Amino acid sequence: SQHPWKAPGPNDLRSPCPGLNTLANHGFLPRNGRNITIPMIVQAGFDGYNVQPDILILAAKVGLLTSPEPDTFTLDDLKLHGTIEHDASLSREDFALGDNLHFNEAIFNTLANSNPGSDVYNITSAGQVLKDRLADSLARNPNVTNTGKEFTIRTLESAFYLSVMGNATTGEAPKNFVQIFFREERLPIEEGWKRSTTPITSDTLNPIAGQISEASNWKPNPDQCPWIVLSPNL
Amino acid sequence: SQHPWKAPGPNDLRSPCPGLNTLANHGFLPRNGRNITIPMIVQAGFDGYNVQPDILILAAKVGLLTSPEPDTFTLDDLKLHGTIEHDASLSREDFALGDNLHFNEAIFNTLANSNPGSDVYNITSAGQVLKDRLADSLARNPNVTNTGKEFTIRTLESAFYLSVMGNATTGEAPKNFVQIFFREERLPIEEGWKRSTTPITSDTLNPIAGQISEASNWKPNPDQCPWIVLSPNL
Ligand code: HEM
Ligand code: HEM
Ligand SMILES: *[C@@H]1O[C@H](CO)[C@@H](O[C@@H]2O[C@H](CO)[C@@H](O)[C@H](O)[C@H]2NC(C)=O)[C@H](O)[C@H]1NC(C)=O
Ligand SMILES: *[C@@H]1O[C@H](CO)[C@@H](O[C@@H]2O[C@H](CO)[C@@H](O)[C@H](O)[C@H]2NC(C)=O)[C@H](O)[C@H]1NC(C)=O
Ligand SMILES: *[C@@H]1O[C@H](CO)[C@@H](O)[C@H](O)[C@H]1NC(C)=O
Ligand SMILES: *[C@@H]1O[C@H](CO)[C@@H](O)[C@H](O)[C@H]1NC(C)=O
Ligand SMILES: [Mg+2]
Ligand SMILES: [Mg+2]
Repeated sequence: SQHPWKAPGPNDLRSPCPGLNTLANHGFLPRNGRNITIPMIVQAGFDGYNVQPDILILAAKVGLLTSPEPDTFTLDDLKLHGTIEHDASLSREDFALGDNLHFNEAIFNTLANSNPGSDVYNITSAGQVLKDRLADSLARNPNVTNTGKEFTIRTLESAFYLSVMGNATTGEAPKNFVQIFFREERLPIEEGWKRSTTPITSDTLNPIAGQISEASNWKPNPDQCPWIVLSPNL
Repeated sequence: SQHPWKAPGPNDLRSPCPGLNTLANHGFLPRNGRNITIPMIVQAGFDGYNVQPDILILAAKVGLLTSPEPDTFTLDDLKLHGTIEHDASLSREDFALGDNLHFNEAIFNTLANSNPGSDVYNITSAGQVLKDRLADSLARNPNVTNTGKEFTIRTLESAFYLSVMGNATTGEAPKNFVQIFFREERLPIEEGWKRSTTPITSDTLNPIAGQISEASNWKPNPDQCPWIVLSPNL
């Protein structure tokens, strides 16, 4: 109740990440999306979601590469293509095709309509979505980057939405909570969402991501070396 | 005079980097080599050497990957092979062959004896040293990693010793200052070394590194993708 949802205003920077954006929209991260340090990310992920430090620390260290500042980033910086941001997102367009930053319903339609006839999204549907989103990028984006780096991140992001909106042990999440999370970047509190009472860790997320990977029918582009883009000055 | 040299004691952690180690040995960085943040690196490089932030910030952000902590590293963490630490060092052995952390005179002999008959090391001699050190690694290390990432770093490190011990405009450095720097990880103050009165920046270092690269007779291993090792837990 000390962390109400408020829509970002024009000064309030946001990322391509529903996880961080929802934390900002509740004031777990700064509402203005600016001046974010690694400890702020670690604290916010714990307080909002019961996500534990190891995975947040690595992501946040990589995220600092997107920023010219010594030890902060803004949420907008994290759009930098090829650092973390990648093609075949669940809810954003590819950088070469359109807007890699903002929620897009037409892209999200695939995830929205997944697991038809169930009340949850689960590992199986999440892998089908990864398969279909990458096939779309390969069909329409001549510049798609699809290495083990991007695929690993995509499996972890799908494990994240299942775990933070759902059950972090089983990887099942109520569809309506996932929809609100992406579309509104809001914690669905009035709708009955509760913060996980089990810690969400690398040991809970990695097995879910691995099972999603096995359900994705994936292969890498064989000619592309994985890379983390190291600065936005290129 | 408020930054005297003191040898590290057993609790005082050090890196594979003469630049950072010399800063610690003078107390510009903590003498114990522990609890180092990005702003500490930026401040220490400015105060000791007149090195400016951009290049320090990127290096320090990458250095955080070597540490399990949220926003610090120790100097010892920076030994992690394949993050920054690389084969064909000027003064350390390759990880697969021996000690990748401590100064080794037998390795340093090549740099020491370079530019025979001159009172300086310069771009030409620095490129000859890169050539000979990589040839040694290729001859003796079956596991050598030699991509554009490592070669770029090696050219910048050589530009660094020339610039901080010498003239940051020309890339010429008095031999005796460079020798003390590596062998003692000390600023050669009694010997006449003065901090650069011109700022050392990416715009001064990059042209030196580029000329060193052109004098190195380099080629990459064609089968190796450049990579930054992302954690020491692997
Ligand atoms: C706190 C827990 C987090 C959760 C639950 C979370 C969740 C997600 C999800 C589900 C996506 C995929 C969005 C899509 O494909 O449309 C995503 C993307 C992203 N996240 Fe996170 N995230 C979290 C933390 C972080 C952190 C710590 C960073 C970096 C500091 C980060 C940076 C990103 C970026 C840059 C993307 C865009 C990747 C892309 O789709 O192209 N996230 N996140
Ligand atoms: C402050 C200015 C700096 C100078 C003058 C400097 C100088 C050097 C030099 C000359 C080497 C090569 C040593 C050798 O090959 O034997 C080196 C290596 C290294 N430096 Fe720096 N450095 C500086 C800053 C940094 C920073 C900011 C980091 C990271 C936080 C860093 C991390 C390293 C590492 C890990 C190595 C080992 C690479 C290797 O030889 O395998 N240095 N440095
Ligand atoms: C994800 O949810 C789907 C839908 O409920 C599961 O697929 C069903 O599995 C049951 C039991 O095997 C079958 O009787 C149904 O016919 C399946 N339905 C459809 C529509 O495919 C799927 O098993 C779930 N995945 C996981 C990992 O729990
Ligand atoms: C680095 O120093 C060497 C040694 O002084 C320079 O090579 C000399 O260059 C002069 C002028 O061209 C010649 O007369 C000498 O015979 C060269 N000496 C040797 C021993 O090679 C070299 O030019 C310098 N490099 C740079 C970039 O300044
Ligand atoms: C999550 O699923 C696990 C495994 O089935 C179950 O034991 C636990 O009760 C579930 N969590 C909640 C809050 O229902
Ligand atoms: C460094 O070299 C430049 C270019 O020759 C010269 O102008 C400058 O005086 C030198 N610096 C010092 C401190 O001698
Ligand atoms: Mg994307
Ligand atoms: Mg080395």
